[PDB]
Amino acid sequence: GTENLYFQSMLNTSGSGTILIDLSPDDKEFQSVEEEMQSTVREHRDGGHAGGIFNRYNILKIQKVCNKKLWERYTHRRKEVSEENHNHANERMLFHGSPFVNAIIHKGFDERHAYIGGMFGAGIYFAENSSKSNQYVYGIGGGTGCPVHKDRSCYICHRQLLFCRVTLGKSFLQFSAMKMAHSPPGHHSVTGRPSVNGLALAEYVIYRGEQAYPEYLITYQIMRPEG
Ligand SMILES: CS(=O)(=O)c1ccc(-c2nnc(/C=C/c3nnc(-c4ccc(C#N)cc4)o3)n2-c2ccccc2Cl)nc1
Ligand SMILES: NC(=O)c1cccnc1
Ligand SMILES: [Zn+2]
Repeated sequence: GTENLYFQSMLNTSGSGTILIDLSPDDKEFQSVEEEMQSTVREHRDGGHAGGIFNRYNILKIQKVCNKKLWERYTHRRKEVSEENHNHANERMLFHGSPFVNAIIHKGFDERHAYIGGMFGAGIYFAENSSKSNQYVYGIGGGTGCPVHKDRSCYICHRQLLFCRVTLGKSFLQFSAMKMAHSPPGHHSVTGRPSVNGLALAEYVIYRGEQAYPEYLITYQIMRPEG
């Protein structure tokens, strides 16, 4: 596509203030995000042990997260990374899943709530594939599942993902485990690459919460296959 759907300028809400904007399914912005959500689903190695067993989702809502402070903090970081990387910010849309969605869209991503015991250390993790971020909606490795039924493969409870503007800058390409506290020298993010005897699907790690904007809030639920 050659239309500017994902990377439009944000305008002053008022603001306090996180305001959600309801996108109608007839809008091409809704449809693009929906299709990106649906088409990037892969068959996982766990057998769906973490994210659940599915092929597609039931997209219920796609809202656009509008926050003045979070925006004028992302742009400042983006401009900074750009200047340190030959005017190339390396911005792209990536999925994100965590139990902290409500906090992320009100306060922004927060590195100080990282993990350090992750594959690439104390960073905030993003994915090309929507079904990968889905494995982290109810916590690391799926956690105990949905709060109501304790089911990691629940088709009843509604879930939320984030489709985010991510500034990658000069990304450090890694195959093996490399537990970082910050982005490696000269770089601004880490890219986990697919490889045999390693990762099956890619992943992208930043170490500054200001380096990502939670543009799209997706309310969905995984769908039972037939059968
Ligand atoms: C299993 S793994 O691949 O290594 C892996 C590791 C880490 C992540 C990963 N990537 N991003 C996050 C969380 C980001 C975040 N931003 N703000 C918050 C927050 C805000 C307020 C409060 C309060 N009160 C708590 C948190 O969180 N996480 C994460 C961190 C700890 C626990 C679970 C997860 Cl998903 N994703 C995957
Ligand atoms: N929490 C996530 O969305 C995520 C994305 C990629 C890898 N690990 C976790
Ligand atoms: Zn449930």
